[PDB]
Amino acid sequence: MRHPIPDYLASLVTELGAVNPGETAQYIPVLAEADPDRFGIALATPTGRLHCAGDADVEFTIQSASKPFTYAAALVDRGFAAVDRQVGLNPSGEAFNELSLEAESHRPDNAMINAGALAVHQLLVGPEASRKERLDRAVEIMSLLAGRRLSVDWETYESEMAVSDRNLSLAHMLRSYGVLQDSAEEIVAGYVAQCAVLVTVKDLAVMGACLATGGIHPMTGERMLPSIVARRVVSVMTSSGMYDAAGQWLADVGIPAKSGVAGGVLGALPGRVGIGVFSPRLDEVGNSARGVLACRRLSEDFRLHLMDGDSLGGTAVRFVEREGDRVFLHLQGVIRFGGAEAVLDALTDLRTGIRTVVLNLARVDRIDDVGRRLIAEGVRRLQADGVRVEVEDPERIL
Amino acid sequence: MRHPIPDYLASLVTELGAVNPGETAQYIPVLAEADPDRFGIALATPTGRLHCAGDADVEFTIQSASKPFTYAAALVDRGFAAVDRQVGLNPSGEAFNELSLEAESHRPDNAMINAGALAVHQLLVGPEASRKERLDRAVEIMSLLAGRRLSVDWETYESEMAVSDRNLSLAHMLRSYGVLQDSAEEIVAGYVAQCAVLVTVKDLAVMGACLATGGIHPMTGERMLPSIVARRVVSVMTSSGMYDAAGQWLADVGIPAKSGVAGGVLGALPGRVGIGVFSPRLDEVGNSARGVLACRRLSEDFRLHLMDGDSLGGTAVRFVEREGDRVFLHLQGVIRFGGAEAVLDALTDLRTGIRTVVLNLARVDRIDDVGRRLIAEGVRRLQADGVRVEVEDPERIL
Repeated sequence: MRHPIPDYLASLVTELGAVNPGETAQYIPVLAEADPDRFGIALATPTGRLHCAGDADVEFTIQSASKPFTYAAALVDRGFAAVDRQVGLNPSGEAFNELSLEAESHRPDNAMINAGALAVHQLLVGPEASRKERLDRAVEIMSLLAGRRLSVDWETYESEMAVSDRNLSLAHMLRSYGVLQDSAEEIVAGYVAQCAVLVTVKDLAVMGACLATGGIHPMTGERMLPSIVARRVVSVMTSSGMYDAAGQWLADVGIPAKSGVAGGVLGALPGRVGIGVFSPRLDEVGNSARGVLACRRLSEDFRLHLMDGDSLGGTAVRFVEREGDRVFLHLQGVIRFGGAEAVLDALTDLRTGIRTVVLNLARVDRIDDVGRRLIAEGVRRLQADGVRVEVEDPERIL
Repeated sequence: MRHPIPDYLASLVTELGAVNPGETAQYIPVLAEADPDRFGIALATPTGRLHCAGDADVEFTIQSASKPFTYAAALVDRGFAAVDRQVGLNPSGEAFNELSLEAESHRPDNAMINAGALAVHQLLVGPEASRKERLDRAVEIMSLLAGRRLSVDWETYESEMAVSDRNLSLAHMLRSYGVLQDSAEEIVAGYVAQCAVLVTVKDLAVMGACLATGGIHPMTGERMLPSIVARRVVSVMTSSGMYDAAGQWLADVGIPAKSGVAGGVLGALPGRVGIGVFSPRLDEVGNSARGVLACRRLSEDFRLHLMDGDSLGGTAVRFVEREGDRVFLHLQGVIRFGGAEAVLDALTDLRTGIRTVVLNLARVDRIDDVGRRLIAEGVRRLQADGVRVEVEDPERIL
């Protein structure tokens, strides 16, 4: 049979694509004259599947959707303390208010607004890095997560640099407050090239899935980012991604996201899927009209909402077998707190206060520090009850 | 053996309880003179387990922590449209700004601030309900989720009604804008009694778990609230619960929560656990000092963070058995989009474009509309490939 999801997506493309409201970004010709009759969607699963429909392979500048990735890179290269001194965590609109820098913090509100993205770019490789190093670091982080060397679209870069007064204003104000060290023109040039990196709806979905898994690339299984960093990026995408309309967006859609003025929308739902949507025309507030619409649909039709709990739980225990004098305990899935707690419940549910317990981890896909420590503790306690515990773990995961 | 979690909690009580910073709510004697040397924690699992430590059974007025429950009740009794006309979804501080009502919305920002809670109380049973009916509706919803008839502490009620000018101010302003219909004194009296409902750290954890499961009581498995309503309540708890400090709180703790001035903190992490914490002394912004501290700890030590994905995923497929001419497909766990998509992948991964497929749902605990529809579609498609599909479902769940 054929997989039904890509067909569901194809339907959305036809339904939502029946109309094309809004306008393309007018501030530059390349974006203004862009062909508006394009619309693609792509969903990437944590296990490596990729479902799409429409123009999911058409390249377009990523723009503001580049902010979470450069932020992740900055956190990795400088540490939380160094980045947090220059970039806050308070959600806010794009409209700039100097009073935000006058606060004892002396830092732009968050990493999703232009002022915050400039401060982030300045932090990219280190205090002594060159303009070139920081820019390639932006491209590298975005390429590593997409799974392919990405390129900058210089035509857009140049068109944008010709009308970059607002960003130069933000960078100059930041320098006066000490948030930037290098020149305003330098940091703005890096941020604008960064926004000119070309990507497809599919790149965004893959990229979003890396974030959704805690930093594990779905296609290779390799760890691209420490999980505490992905956790932070997705948190800020949630509280600030859709600006001051983040409250209504969190309630109505529940999918951490960020949109770009070229029509792209990035989505990352932790543990479930990465989303990528493309559609040039923007609504009254600058987000892709249909891109935003498509997200609300995926959320409603499939219940892909942050507040919709989906967890392993007690299924972490494949089955308990009381053969005779010994108990066989088979585990499975991605064991984190939820599963571990359930496995601990199973052990406690045995009267050992049975002469041998065997822990089978063959069906387990992985386990985090929380799960290892918790299960390791349950073993110590079992043994202390004078019970023999043998952990049959093929691929040493414990 | 003994379960390790309640012991971990006991340690936190001893560690965090080594100090007792802040002050109790000074606005009234009953809260001001309350014994500050009390501290309890309780975690409720989706499966019905309840781990606690310290003073988790000491009663205290729920206060502001009552807002998400009355909001859930209002949504159930009036429908989303009627409630949304009077209560917004924009996060904001407790400080009141009339300009928020002057907006074309003419409604307080959200249901977690006093102005929003008053508008919610007014909606409780219906347009013609009596003061008594609405108040008992507040107590009923809170009791149904706690699992026991809860009582109002009239000593607190009276102490609070003697100094209720601020709330009377908010209610009177709301009436001028048409958000309230009944008298200011009436709605304020209901809201204040509502805040005087007595609860324990354990009631909050249980109550929070009902929200965390989509409205399923963990102790009975019965559905107390439609899932779309729980989804909404937890969404607003996330974006507005911890006021304008919700951005830092979402990033640093990642647990949807709401605190009360009596020292209580309510937590509800979708799909994983309900939290209840109690500790009288408040920090500079009105939240339980140690209560807030305890939450940050549970989040860091156990990774109980909203942005930390934990899902069934491919584990939804217990195992695929190709006997000979027929394939046996066994499913398990809570099948929602994530699992269903994985089951669809399994079906597609069969070359049917094998003469019979058998779907075993014995190990499945439940399945939502999204999972049923998706799996039902995979069956239709399999059959269309000229394949025989027999669904062995004991407890008719499909």
